[PDB]
Amino acid sequence: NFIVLDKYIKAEPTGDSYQSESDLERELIQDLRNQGYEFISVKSQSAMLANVREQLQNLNGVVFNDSEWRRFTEQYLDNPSDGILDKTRKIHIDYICDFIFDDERLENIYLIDKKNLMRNKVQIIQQFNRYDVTILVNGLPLVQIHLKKRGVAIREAFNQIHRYSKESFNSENSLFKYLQLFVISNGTDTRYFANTTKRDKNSFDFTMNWAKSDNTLIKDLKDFTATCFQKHTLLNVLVNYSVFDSSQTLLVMRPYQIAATERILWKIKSSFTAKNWSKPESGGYIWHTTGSGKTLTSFKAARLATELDFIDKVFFVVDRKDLDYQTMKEYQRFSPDSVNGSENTAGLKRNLDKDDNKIIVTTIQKLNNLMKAESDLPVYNQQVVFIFDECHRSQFGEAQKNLKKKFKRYYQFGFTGTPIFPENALGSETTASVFGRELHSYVITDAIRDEKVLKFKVDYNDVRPQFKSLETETDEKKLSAAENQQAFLHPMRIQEITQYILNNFRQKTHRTFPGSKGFNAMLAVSSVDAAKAYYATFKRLQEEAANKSATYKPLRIATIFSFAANEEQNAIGEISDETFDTSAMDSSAKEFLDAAIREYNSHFKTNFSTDSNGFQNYYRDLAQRVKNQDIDLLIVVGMFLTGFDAPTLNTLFVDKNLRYHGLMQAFSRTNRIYDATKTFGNIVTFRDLERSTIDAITLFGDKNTKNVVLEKSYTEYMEGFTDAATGEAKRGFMTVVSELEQRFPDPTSIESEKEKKDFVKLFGEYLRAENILQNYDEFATLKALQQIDLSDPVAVEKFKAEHYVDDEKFAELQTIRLPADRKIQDYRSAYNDIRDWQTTDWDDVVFEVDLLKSQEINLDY
Amino acid sequence: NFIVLDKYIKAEPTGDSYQSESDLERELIQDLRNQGYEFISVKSQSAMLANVREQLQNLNGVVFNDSEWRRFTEQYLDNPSDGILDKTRKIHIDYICDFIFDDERLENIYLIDKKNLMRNKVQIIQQFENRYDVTILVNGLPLVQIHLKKRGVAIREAFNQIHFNSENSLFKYLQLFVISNGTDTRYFANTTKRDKNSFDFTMNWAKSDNTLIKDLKDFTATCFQKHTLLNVLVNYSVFDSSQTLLVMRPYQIAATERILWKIKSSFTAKNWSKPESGGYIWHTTGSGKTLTSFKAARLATELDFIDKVFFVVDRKDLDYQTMKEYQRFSPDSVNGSENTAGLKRNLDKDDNKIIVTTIQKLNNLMKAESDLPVYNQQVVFIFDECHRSQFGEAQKNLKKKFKRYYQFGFTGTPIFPENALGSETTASVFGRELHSYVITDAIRDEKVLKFKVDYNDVRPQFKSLETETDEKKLSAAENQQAFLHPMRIQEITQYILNNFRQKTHRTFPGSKGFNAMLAVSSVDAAKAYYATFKRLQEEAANKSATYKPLRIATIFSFAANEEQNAIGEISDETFDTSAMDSSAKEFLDAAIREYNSHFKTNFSTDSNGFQNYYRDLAQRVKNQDIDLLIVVGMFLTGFDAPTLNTLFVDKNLRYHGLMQAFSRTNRIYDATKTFGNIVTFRDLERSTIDAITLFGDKNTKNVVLEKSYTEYMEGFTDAATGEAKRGFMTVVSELEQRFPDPTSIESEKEKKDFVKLFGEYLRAENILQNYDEFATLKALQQIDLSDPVAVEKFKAEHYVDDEKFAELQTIRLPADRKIQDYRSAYNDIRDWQRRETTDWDDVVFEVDLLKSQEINLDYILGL
Ligand SMILES: Nc1ncnc2c1ncn2[C@@H]1O[C@H](COP(=O)(O)OP(=O)(O)OP(=O)(O)O)[C@@H](O)[C@H]1O
Ligand SMILES: Nc1ncnc2c1ncn2[C@@H]1O[C@H](COP(=O)(O)OP(=O)(O)OP(=O)(O)O)[C@@H](O)[C@H]1O
Ligand SMILES: [Mg+2]
Ligand SMILES: [Mg+2]
Repeated sequence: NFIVLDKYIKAEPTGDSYQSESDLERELIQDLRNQGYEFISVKSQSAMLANVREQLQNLNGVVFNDSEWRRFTEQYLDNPSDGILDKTRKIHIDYICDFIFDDERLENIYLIDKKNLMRNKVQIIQQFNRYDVTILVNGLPLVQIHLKKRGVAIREAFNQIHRYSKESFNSENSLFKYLQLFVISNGTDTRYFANTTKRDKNSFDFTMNWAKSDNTLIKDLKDFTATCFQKHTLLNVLVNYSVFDSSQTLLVMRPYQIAATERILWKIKSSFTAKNWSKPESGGYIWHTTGSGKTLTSFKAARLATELDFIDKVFFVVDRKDLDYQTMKEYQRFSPDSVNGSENTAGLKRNLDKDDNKIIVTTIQKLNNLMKAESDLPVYNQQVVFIFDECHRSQFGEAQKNLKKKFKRYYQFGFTGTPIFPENALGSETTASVFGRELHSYVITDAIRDEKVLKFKVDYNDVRPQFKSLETETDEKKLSAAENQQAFLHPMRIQEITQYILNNFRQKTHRTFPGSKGFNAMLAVSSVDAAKAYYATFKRLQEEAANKSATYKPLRIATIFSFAANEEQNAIGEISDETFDTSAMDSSAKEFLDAAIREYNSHFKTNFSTDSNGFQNYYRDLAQRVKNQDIDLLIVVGMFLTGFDAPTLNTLFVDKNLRYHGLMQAFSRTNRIYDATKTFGNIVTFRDLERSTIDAITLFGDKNTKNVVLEKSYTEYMEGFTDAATGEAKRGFMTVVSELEQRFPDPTSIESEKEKKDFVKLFGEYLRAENILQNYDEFATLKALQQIDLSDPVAVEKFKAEHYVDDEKFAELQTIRLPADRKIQDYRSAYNDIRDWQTTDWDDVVFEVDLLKSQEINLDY
Repeated sequence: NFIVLDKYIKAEPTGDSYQSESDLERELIQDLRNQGYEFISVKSQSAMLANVREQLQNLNGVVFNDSEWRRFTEQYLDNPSDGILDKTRKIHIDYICDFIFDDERLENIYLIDKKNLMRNKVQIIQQFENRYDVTILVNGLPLVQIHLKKRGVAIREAFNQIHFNSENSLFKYLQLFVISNGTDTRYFANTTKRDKNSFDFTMNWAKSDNTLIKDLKDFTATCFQKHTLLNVLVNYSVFDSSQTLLVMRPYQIAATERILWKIKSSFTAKNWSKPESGGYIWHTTGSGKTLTSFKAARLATELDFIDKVFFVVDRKDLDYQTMKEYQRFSPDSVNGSENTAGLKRNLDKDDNKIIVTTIQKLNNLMKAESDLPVYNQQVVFIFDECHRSQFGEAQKNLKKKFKRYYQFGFTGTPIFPENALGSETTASVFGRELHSYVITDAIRDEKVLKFKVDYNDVRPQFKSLETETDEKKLSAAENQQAFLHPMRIQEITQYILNNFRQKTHRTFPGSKGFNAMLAVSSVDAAKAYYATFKRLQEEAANKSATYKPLRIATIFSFAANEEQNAIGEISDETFDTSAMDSSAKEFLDAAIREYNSHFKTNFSTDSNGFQNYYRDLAQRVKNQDIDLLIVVGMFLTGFDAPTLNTLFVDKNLRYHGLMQAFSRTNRIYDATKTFGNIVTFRDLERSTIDAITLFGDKNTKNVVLEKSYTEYMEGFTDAATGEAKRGFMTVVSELEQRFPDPTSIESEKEKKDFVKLFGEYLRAENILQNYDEFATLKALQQIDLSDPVAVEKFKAEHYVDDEKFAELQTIRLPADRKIQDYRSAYNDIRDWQRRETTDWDDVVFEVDLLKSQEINLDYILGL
């Protein structure tokens, strides 16, 4: 019974008023009642607890006495020391209470029946100005629906609730700590999101629309109720399509993630019933674009496949190059000490012999090595499921041959963001030929439309005339031959590239505002020699800057690299796999790496050795420190470029010849959504990759996909353009600056309620434009210009050579009239003065909360 | 192959200087080498770790690479964040490291082989970097450390010399300490628990007849035999739920191995289900029966041929610590209820042999069930003092239903023919006495304290009732006209309130002291007393804003009557509060609500509520949150509270019940707790002597009972040790004559002589604090230069006439300031002695008594 519908006929409105919260509330309660949700009147936690007692007793076939009920309540159901995370843990992991009754007998008390989902009781209650419907599961408040007036903007509604994170609890409301899901609606638009204490997942960007399997949205509250709020749909979303990970983050899956998972599950059942196993028609493949949640989804799909009573083993297979701190932490819980960068199979052989267990997490490298050496494994004759998460190739081809030869009853599935088509299978087997049919898809154009993945701002930094010919070279033989100190690794090119990165790092990563946290960056390079050259030049130029200024704030730079198997004899599209056996590297490489590791150790007070165990532990710690921004810039060759998840990484500096799938995978390191401060990922290249970018985008889309994936120009954001995909006109920053000065020249004078509303709407566009434009070198150069003031013999230029601007460009730039930095702060404080205060409609008005919050709070020193 | 020897031929000296630490060291290293201990030279932890690597590799048949060894070291062997407790936990519980090698293979790395003890490597080392110490290494781990002192040095002063430290972190693994001077050799556990760190907890090695092995050479030839030491470290050491390491005493080890041998014997000879299959242990009250029997039970589970081991306790003996311990082995099944659900469930648990239950629950189970698979299994029963009531019935069904069994009993007061009371004798039930450790032996060994027993004859109006011996009359006098008369209760309560602090050593400024219990005749008495305490304490708070009230609590339930007659056995109280009369239940709820308000607890009136109240109460009496606990028959037979020193008695205790109740005060603590005070308001002098004599002989009373006031004031000769003990007044006179004050103590010989004399002053005054006569004398040293209000207050409060008051004024005691002068001078000599002619060898300072009289900064800060 698919819960992400193939087809759905839109419901028709009742001729009754549908404008106020009460109107939305009445129809919500009515449709839910029509859909099997008993409406009950509760006006206290005492009445809520009495109802929980009835449901839990009913569900478990037990009757508590008052003493036993009070004891269950205080020790398991509503412990006063329990927070939201404890309740999430109780719903998703510890949902069974081993309860000892007064007669000393043991009873297993379930909060939810997860095997027979429809056995659970579902009820609805209403608020006891804050119009809310709550869905109760066995009396527990698991879903809360916020209803707002039709005119109110859903983003401001959501912002008003997250305004103050002072979510305090008491003995009269502590049952609400059990909430798993929130739904915010205004009638026309309806968005859902997880109840999580993790502020890094609490922005509007993580709110989701319900949808159909073709990924078309279900925005209308009435249609949302008729689909998402069906008992069978909601209970599956809460119990099976919600993840509570090792970091104690609750994640509710998006419709596309649910659509792919149930279609894989259905296909295993189908192929088993029809005895049609061990064929490409037994499994299938999923095309979910890079960064859309493939690693989240496939692992959950694997875990749900273990629940199929007829299945014996479920292999969840990842490429070791995609491993990072968070995924390694997660896999450690299921397959201890067996998912790492080594070639060892001992862990895999041990996990396979574990009884009362079906999940096997391993790498494609370890699975290949096992199938090579072993031929008498009992697993080969068992009913086995394979879930491959982006297992690229190199090792996958060999792995497929032994798999088809040794495994007798299997269903294999693959998840990929960049499939192998014939047009890029000139030295590989296609996704379709390996796996069979495309079970579900969620393409980059769908992800961008949904704001579930960010766009790319891609630019070649053409500011080195001496080296342009090398940097614009298209011949493969010439590019590989130019990997030396006379060509690409020339001290002056490396000094020029590094000096640009040091001067523009803070601009690119939004660290320019004083109290602003900002983002961090990565630098992907051509070779181990390039990695060496850059790390050295960064250290040199940074040591030089610390001498010339005691006010200098250095950046924490790190590097990691190993030996690439096919660096000489390969292609150009696939990023070369690096071994975890450091003893394969040349003496100077190993020497340089140890020197960098010792500097890392001294700074972070760590003791990572040079050996295999040492490097593996260094890889893990490095991944975590780049993700939490302990490291400002990570220098890499081919590592942390295909699976590394870092939502606060926004800039990728590139001095490498990236092509097709490798280009998409690498650029996508910056594509994670965060909040309004992260508008897109910056791609700054020192080799011309404009053609390679368009070729890569077009391969996993069409001729138009580049207009959606790539960000617009500086002139366009300064003067205005019309988005082709949305059909709407976006006002240019200069148009907004002009209107701000004409309509509101105010020294503090402001005006009426109509002017205040008009200003908030205007300055909101300003903040959104200024923040988007921070990512533009042209805008940075323009903003830097507003600083000088001199007369007769004194200090001049410097700006020209640092911004690579001639005397002609510098002449016209002075004519550009921008508002004074104090007037912007006057507008920023005038805007903040209208923060809340408590005619003219303030309904459709949205404040830039995330963009504002980049203020000057407790940075003091 | 017993490690507590039935016979041992004393070794002869080598005839070589045996006087200095070096002499003792050479012979120790030599005898240990002769006994299979390889002597190795180690001068650093690096050399110590290299040796650990060799031993652990050898033992486990594995070879670490340097990366794997550094990883094992940092993550399991020598974690920098690990303390002594972590290492104790690793030796006794987590001794197997599930190690993942660089090739991803799993290996179970053992620190010790516990199944094949003799496979372990034993080595000896001596102090690296003047200190004299021999360390015994087990698989390279320093588990035993021997402190060697020269022959003249007093072992108590040598113990007072050494025991947080810091590094050479491998030494955090030490389990046992041995302190010797050649002549005397004592061992003790390495524990971070200061309440178990006094000299009182150091032990001598011994033979199964409990005769001591004091000589270091004989100690080495017995305790330090590889097979003996390794068993002591691995099998005869307890690391409990409170993370306290306890090394068993020889008698506890002797009883346990004799029970274990007997199970093997009877099994091999197919001679099960007979009294000749098991046996019984006579270990006096408070000697460690609950520690020993439970360990004996757990070691019996290691017998591959045994299927189930029942460790059976009386619910009456349960307290916070034992309940906490049993919860780990038999969750939610060892409590005061009648329920068998927990027991049935623990019995059905696979990969488990230990069953902890109560005699009440086991009886109820055997009554209702007859088709249990356990009845046909090879089963061991260890009964820890199951106060024979439900036991008789339990024995009937046991012999009937269990087909292959070995039953053992542990008791401090056995059932002899002279005290059968309807119940069959210990010998007829269990068979032969496998081991014994009598009160005489415990007192001699200072493993149990003596009793100071006295009838407070200060109520002439009520004496005839209080001295009545007729059973019918005593039971009839349980009313408001006789025993529960408001005046008698006011008089008894007023005495307790006025003398509580004196009895419990809370008088000196800054002293923690002890707490007390009041055992009463009936629920009506409990009510009367709790009410009078509240009344008299509310009256005192009004009459003074300087009044410091006492935390008083009470607990009681319903018993029965003359069920199986007796006044000797303490009547069992049910945990079913619904059986109580309305007024009792009413009063108890009122007291529980007052308790709840004070301690911020929420114990309800129901069964679950009362059970939780019992548990919390036990912990608060043990940690002294409660100053006085008022009881009828609860916490009188098994409650362990080493800081409880006084038992006020307004109850007719006889024989086993008298011994069991008085023993609540018998736990050893330190030098400040010389004996347990028994203050009775009913004459129990004959009952006391009758009870002592029943579990000893006609002379046992001279050992168990403390001497009189006059004797401690003027001197007496200890019959048991043949030694003359100087009286407090003789010492006071010698102090004034031989040391007028801070001049004379100028020479090295005068200092030594003053330390020996003042030591005795501190010891005698602390013994004498427990005497009403001495308290009255000390109280007189303020009173007046005319104030008839105070003179009359003194006389009435100390129940002193005009004649006694006349002579008491002639007693010339030293000035309070002069005592303080002697006390600071004494500390200055101790301070100067640690900083280092006359010989200071045999000199012992009163460290524990000095520390209680220090008046530290964590007290003077009072505003
Ligand atoms: N359902 C969801 N709810 C909330 N956050 C989500 C959801 N799906 C994905 N995310 C978050 O989005 C980020 C990207 O997800 P993930 O790493 O699984 O992507 P991916 O498609 O496998 O990426 P790549 O192609 O780089 O390997 C993660 O931080 C993840 O936790
Ligand atoms: N080997 C030992 N080392 C240290 N302390 C010990 C040892 N044996 C007993 N003790 C301590 O002595 C005290 C009395 O022990 P325990 O309660 O087991 O005595 P018992 O014989 O069962 O007494 P009772 O007759 O009152 O039931 C406890 O605090 C216990 O921890
Ligand atoms: Mg991924
Ligand atoms: Mg006991």
